[PDB]
Amino acid sequence: ETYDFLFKFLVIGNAGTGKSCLLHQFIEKKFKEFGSKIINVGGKYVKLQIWDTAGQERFRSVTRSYYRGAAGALLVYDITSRETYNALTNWLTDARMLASQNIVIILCGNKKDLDADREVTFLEASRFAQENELMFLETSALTGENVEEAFVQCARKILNKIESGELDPERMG
Ligand SMILES: Nc1nc2c(ncn2[C@@H]2O[C@H](COP(=O)(O)OP(=O)(O)O)[C@@H](O)[C@H]2O)c(=O)[nH]1
Repeated sequence: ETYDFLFKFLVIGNAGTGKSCLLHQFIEKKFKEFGSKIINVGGKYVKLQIWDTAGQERFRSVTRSYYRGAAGALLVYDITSRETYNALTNWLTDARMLASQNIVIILCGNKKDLDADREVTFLEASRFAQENELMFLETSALTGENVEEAFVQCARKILNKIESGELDPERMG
């Protein structure tokens, strides 16, 4: 009720990486495109308005009108598909070009439950994240692991940047 901020989030990344299932897990706490949820972050209630690009990756969603105004984005790859990890630089560039240069991004390496099929290590991706000014978590939309955490860390960093005067909360974000 007493929600104090409203942030537009994107969920972006290659087709097949689990973007739809991540949102269903976050909102409904089940495995299984728009969603909204209010979370409490350090005593502030934040409404998230989540634009999930599932099924619209090959080009429909990759536009100024869709990205515009997003304060945060979950950039999703699949730990079992190296190509989806190689595509991150493309998606990072998209997000910065089409939303803004200061969009807050969290890298999500999804399907961590598929340990036997892993093609991208945690350590390599963590190093990449550190190099590209990115938060990073591995997630499983299947089990729920780190799903809530991904949205919450993204929201917390946005609030931190509002506090630091790096982000204008009435601007894009
Ligand atoms: N085992 C496992 N499978 C997943 C996970 N997330 C998504 N999937 C599967 O990956 C495929 C694509 O997921 P989906 O959410 O439709 O991908 P999208 O195209 O990015 O929306 C489907 O077969 C899902 O069942 C996960 O965390 N673990």
